[PDB]
Amino acid sequence: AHHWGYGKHNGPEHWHKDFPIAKGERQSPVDIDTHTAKYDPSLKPLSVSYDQATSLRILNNGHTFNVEFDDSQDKAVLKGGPLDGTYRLIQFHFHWGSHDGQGSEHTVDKKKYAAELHLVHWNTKYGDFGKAVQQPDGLAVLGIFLKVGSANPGLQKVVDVLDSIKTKGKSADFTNFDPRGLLPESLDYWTYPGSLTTPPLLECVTWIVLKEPISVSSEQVSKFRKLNFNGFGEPEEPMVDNWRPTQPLKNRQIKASFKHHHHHH
Ligand SMILES: [Zn+2]
Repeated sequence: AHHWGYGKHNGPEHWHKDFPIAKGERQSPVDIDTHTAKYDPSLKPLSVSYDQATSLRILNNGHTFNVEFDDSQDKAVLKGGPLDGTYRLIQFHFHWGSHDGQGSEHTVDKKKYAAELHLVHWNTKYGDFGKAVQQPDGLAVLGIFLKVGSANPGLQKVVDVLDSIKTKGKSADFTNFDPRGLLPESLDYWTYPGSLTTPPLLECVTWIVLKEPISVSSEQVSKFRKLNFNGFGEPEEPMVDNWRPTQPLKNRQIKASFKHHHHHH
């Protein structure tokens, strides 16, 4: 069984014992130092085509909630940017804090956001997600920060169903959710090679982290915190602070698709 979680006894500092790649050379998340994450003019615009996305289900898996998609065809796909080929959307999930001052996995010049959205996509050349996660170019994860402010209409359908999946293992039908409602205006981004941010921590991810956050109301993020890590019939453990701290960049380069205000050129 899995021991790992986010507590003091089983959290990120313990993960390397079962998953020694936790101390690897390409671990995520990372701090994005915007001065050293240089503009790369060879980076193409991202193509996020979600108009035909087909959501299926929403699930509390004991460490986040996932919205799952039908990935049997090239409907919802990510391409362009740093990517070679076509990556199919399989699910999205969030990381959030116990309070509005923390929650994101990536940081920008050490700044944390209240939450972070991960849209997970796999490379169609590999046939399915399980095959893709075994390869360095297998996954592309689009990371989007959530900044507390005005309520986000694009998030409300998700928040409204969370009361039906309060405990680990619970799921609910969740059709016709349009993930276009979770995208900011700008598709400017940073990109680097990294890992899954939960066990098994495989170094199979091209990370694409958007510059522009999307909004979330304080009330909306509070509803994330009403979920529980525990299963039905166990003492309640609120699902909060389900984020891994930032990991050493080591020899990697973060590239920017745009000129940041910290770049003279
Ligand atoms: Zn994640």
